[PDB]
Amino acid sequence: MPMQMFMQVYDEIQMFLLEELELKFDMDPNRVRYLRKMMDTTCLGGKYNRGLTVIDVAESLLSDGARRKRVLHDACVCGWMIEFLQAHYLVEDDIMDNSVTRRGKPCWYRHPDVTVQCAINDGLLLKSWTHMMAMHFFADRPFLQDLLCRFNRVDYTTAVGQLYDVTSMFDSNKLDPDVSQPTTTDFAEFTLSNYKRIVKYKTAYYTYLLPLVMGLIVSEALPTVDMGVTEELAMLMGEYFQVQDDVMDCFTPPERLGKVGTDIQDAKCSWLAVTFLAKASSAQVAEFKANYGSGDSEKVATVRRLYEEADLQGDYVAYEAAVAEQVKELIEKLRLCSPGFAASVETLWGKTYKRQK
Amino acid sequence: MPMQMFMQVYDEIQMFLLEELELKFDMDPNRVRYLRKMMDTTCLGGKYNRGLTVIDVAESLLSLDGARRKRVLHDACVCGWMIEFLQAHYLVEDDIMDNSVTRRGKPCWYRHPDVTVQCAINDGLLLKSWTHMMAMHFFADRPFLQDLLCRFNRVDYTTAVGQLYDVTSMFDSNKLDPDVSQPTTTDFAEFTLSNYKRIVKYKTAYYTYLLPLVMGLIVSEALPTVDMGVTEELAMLMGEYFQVQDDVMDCFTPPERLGKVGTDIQDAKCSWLAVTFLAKASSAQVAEFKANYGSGDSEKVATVRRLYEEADLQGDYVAYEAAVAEQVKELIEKLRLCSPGFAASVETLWGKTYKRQK
Ligand SMILES: O=P(O)(O)C(O)(C[n+]1cccc(F)c1)P(=O)(O)O
Ligand SMILES: O=P(O)(O)C(O)(C[n+]1cccc(F)c1)P(=O)(O)O
Ligand SMILES: CC(C)CCOP(=O)(O)OP(=O)(O)O
Ligand SMILES: CC(C)CCOP(=O)(O)OP(=O)(O)O
Ligand SMILES: [Mg+2]
Ligand SMILES: [Mg+2]
Ligand SMILES: [Mg+2]
Ligand SMILES: [Mg+2]
Ligand SMILES: [Mg+2]
Ligand SMILES: [Mg+2]
Repeated sequence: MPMQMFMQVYDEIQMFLLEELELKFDMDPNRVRYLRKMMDTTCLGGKYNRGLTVIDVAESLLSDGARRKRVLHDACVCGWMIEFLQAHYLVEDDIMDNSVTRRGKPCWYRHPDVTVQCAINDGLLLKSWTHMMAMHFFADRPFLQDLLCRFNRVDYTTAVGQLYDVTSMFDSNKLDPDVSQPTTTDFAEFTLSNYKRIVKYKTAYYTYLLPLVMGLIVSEALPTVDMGVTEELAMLMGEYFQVQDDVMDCFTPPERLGKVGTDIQDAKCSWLAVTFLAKASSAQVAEFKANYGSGDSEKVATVRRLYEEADLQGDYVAYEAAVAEQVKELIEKLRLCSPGFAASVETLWGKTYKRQK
Repeated sequence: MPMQMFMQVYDEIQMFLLEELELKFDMDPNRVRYLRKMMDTTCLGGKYNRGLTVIDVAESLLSLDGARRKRVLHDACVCGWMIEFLQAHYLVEDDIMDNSVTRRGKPCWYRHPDVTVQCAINDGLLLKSWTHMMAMHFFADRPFLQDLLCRFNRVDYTTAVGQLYDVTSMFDSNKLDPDVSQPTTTDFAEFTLSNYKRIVKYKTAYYTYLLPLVMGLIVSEALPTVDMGVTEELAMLMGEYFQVQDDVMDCFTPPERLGKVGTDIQDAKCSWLAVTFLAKASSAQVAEFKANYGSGDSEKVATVRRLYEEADLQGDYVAYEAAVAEQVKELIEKLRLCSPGFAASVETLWGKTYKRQK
């Protein structure tokens, strides 16, 4: 039922925004139709993990009848805030990554009647909607300020991780806006240390810490959990989640994934890249430097081939195990003083551990 | 003084942001050097009208204590950059959307040598985040904080809305449908003055004229002291005028002065010139228009320039400028009545606008 009560609030939100545009920004039906379409296409079709997580946390920590109602509603609004937030970032990211499809559909900036210049702004509109909806729905909620403050923080950190991502293939020593530079040749920066930094900031926060946090804020139970642990967890699961993202972008068929991979082509500092490099021989690495970051598909097949022949699947399974170990412990360590939360966190994990997509 | 105090705060702001990243965002010195450069390039070199307007207003009110003055003036500086940083965010993104080549004497951000088009997009995002980061850090204990952010974001929102009206102004809006592809309008039935006035109102008037005046009133804590109604008419009127000026320069002002190269004609933009010409152009002229508008072809572009001359647009301009200079004068006097200090600051801003050179 949460999925349907969530979609229910979506209509509620879409109605407000769209009608507000027609009534106070004197927008035309044509463009109202466009934004409705834009909204549904960029915000729907995902796994809704972030949004559904918020609702779960809220529900779980429920401890009147009108309250439960209000709370669950507030959760739905927050969920869409995060959902609208990822929407804003996927739009821009696909433009930044030159991706082809998203959620079994052409990337927004790829749709025929959508131009790149407009997609960039359509993305901007998404980010404003996160505020417009929070303000309108939480105008009276005392937790409004704190909520937005945290939201912008996470948003800001994600934009920082993105910077790390989109520049990992450039020797930072030479990184000078005034002087042009080619993709790194030595890859001397493709380290797990550097990899851990990208992932932590570009994904962990908004994908894991934020949904959890927003649930505690709307349930007004924030001060009841061991944040220090809760974050450790979020940082951990987030890293994992992103490592999966990387692996699928290389080995999970789009028909299944919903998106065509671009890392190898984009010369990204992925999990596969840093792991391979750290364990590969000079011969293997020379070949890598000869086929990585190339659109040419037979070269991508070379890279893909190289990874398989270095047993990355072994490293992966090993990593995934070490993670499951710590996650298990931290959740218990958390369950002690926060049974309900620990439970929702454990749930969020179920949606994570060995996901297919 | 104004500029020196403004620049003073800038370095202070650049110091907080860049250091927070270093210490709390696990950032390296290389990427900190970059962001500092990105900040100085995207936020500096402009005319600083929006920013300095906050300060001017703030001061004009100072006298409605030596410590207050020091705080009100500082808060005005912070809000001043919030707008400059927001202006910077939209300029980076717009230069991409408009495929422009130069900005403030240098190449557009996304056209800098070590700045890739996709990174520039994100750098733009960083620009907008900073506005929030600086406000939250300097105004944490200010009671006006919420109201302040609320107003800022709505204006941020409206601008993005104006951007939508501008970026799709050359497309048959009835065909607007993500699924189906479509070409540039060929009949131009939408290049109307009403449509032009809407684009400008939202994409510019608010963040270039209303916001600066409001932020100043807020940090002055004089917001309720002025006729908001009149204040809005002024902003909307001055805002539209400022944009019309922007469009005219886009086509006739030399890049050398303007600081940027024009792209409206080649971008098939619904500019003030296009709508005015179309409104007074004879069939013969309109047809030659449709055949030379919307192409990078240097020769075609030179034709549109000539066509505008032929229609005596400068004549249309002088008139518009006059009618606007008219009402602006009146409205300021309505203000002066209940708000002399604010009306004065408004006049200053109008001084920075009227017959601007760039
Ligand atoms: O699966 P993708 O490619 O959409 C990705 O995970 C999206 N994404 C992830 C994190 C932050 C972001 F702004 C965007 P990537 O980082 O581009 O690989
Ligand atoms: O001189 P330009 O071309 O940079 C412009 O005035 C910028 N600009 C103006 C208003 C809003 C905006 F986001 C961006 P234009 O509208 O693209 O002509
Ligand atoms: C953060 C990240 C890996 C981006 C993709 O996130 P996701 O796979 O959860 O996104 P959706 O399920 O919303 O499309
Ligand atoms: C017309 C417009 C809002 C964009 C250019 O604004 P502006 O000329 O005030 O910008 P700068 O002086 O900041 O470069
Ligand atoms: Mg990415
Ligand atoms: Mg991507
Ligand atoms: Mg990916
Ligand atoms: Mg432009
Ligand atoms: Mg534009
Ligand atoms: Mg212009």
